[PDB]
Amino acid sequence: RSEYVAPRSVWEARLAQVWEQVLNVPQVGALDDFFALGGHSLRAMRVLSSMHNEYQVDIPLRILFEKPTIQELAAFIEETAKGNVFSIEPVQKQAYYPVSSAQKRMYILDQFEGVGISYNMPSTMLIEGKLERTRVEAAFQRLIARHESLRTSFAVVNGEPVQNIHEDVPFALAYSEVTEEEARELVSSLVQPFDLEVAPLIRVSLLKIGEDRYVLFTDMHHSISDGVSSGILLAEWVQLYQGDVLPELRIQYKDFAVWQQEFSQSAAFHKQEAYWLQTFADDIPVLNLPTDFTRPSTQSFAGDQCTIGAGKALTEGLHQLAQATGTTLYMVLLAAYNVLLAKYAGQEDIIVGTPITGRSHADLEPIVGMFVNTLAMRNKPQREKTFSEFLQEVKQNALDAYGHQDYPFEELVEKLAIARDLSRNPLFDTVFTFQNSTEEVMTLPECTLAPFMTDETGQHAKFDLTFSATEEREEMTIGVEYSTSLFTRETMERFSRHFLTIAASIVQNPHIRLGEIDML
Ligand code: NA
Repeated sequence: RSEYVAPRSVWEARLAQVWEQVLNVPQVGALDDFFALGGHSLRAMRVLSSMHNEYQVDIPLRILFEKPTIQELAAFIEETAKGNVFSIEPVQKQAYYPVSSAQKRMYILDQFEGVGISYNMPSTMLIEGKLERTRVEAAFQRLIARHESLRTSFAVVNGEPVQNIHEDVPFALAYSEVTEEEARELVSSLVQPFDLEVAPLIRVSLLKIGEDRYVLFTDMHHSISDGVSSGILLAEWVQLYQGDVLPELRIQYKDFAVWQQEFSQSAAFHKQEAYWLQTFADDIPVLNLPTDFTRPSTQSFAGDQCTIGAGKALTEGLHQLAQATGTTLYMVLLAAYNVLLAKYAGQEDIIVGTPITGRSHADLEPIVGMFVNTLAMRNKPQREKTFSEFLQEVKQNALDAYGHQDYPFEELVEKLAIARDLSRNPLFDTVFTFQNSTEEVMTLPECTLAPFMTDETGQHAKFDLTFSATEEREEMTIGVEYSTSLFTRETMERFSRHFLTIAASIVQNPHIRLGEIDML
């Protein structure tokens, strides 16, 4: 046995799963060698067959011999377009391009459902320093030229929303001089709907609030961006303002969108789908959290947030527990979150929404566009299970989920029919996320950048609650954004403390049985 390294990519996960089945060996990791694990020619051919059947990827036998470890063979698949239906390559020029599944839903909701400013992505930044307004504008103009998503409009062609990519588009920086307090009210009123027929779907206001003090207001439509894209846009704006040259983009959003449409007709897509249909084939559980107030008959989006630090000692213990069990910190926390919900809800079958970046290939990482996907993660925190074995179930289901991530959540919801309810969300009523901090000031040559308004969107709650773990450098912090119509601050602060008690207990003794975990 090689040292265990847990799968780090979608292809490492997919391959490892296949090797485990074919070889009948558990816990195959990135450094494991097929032939060291006991495979020979017969079972190598079975691995090739299995990857063809499950993923429509044709791996020559010669390559398995040449690249006998999970990490090498995964790298080969990532770098190979031939006989790989998952490969995203530059597409032939066309008058219009299909929208992605996520774009299609946003378009339809925006146009037929009347979704106001719900798909806006506003941000504000306090800039203290010299700052040249014309250079601000010029950097955005370059960004718009660079990123096709910022030159994309939408039209309906043959009954489908489609992407209309524009050569060049008009853009001007909106400049104003206001009081700081006036800026605070403006920043809210400046959030306004976008006409989806008109590129660019980004707008910028620069507000001079003093001498060397500015607020930069930026907004864009979620159909052409996401959280990761906003980070890219910010970083590249700062670089472009300094006059830096940015690296060329091999692949664009329309390439991904065309691929997704082609992929939808493949045997591989049917297998991606089949996993999810099987997973939710039986009785789909509805989370029964105790609420302080009666659940409204229509969904309420009013939200609030609370945050608490886990402490250095516990954060370190959780890291070591992940290390010790062959899991990620993400998995340990998700596992702990499932037991938290199980105890509050008095249930042993629970679905938690887990957002993923959707950027499962190197080429997708630098693209500005809508990639974020959600996986409905189902687990069964039964009282008799040890946390250790439950955590392994969470790991296994996570890896399986990541291996079948190329099925749009939009398709799953429609394909499963409905057990819907307007007072709650499809498949899951809570979301779990885990992040690694991010800088309060990244700075410019003559300026300093920082937040202006209280940041993020914690006042709006799409789900009953969203549980967020953030590794802040000196500790992991636990954030809960919750529906004001359902929970008091007191209840949610206690909910958070109970998570930390569960976390402490499982670090103390990972083999404790779920029912024996004294949460209080
Ligand atoms: Na697996």
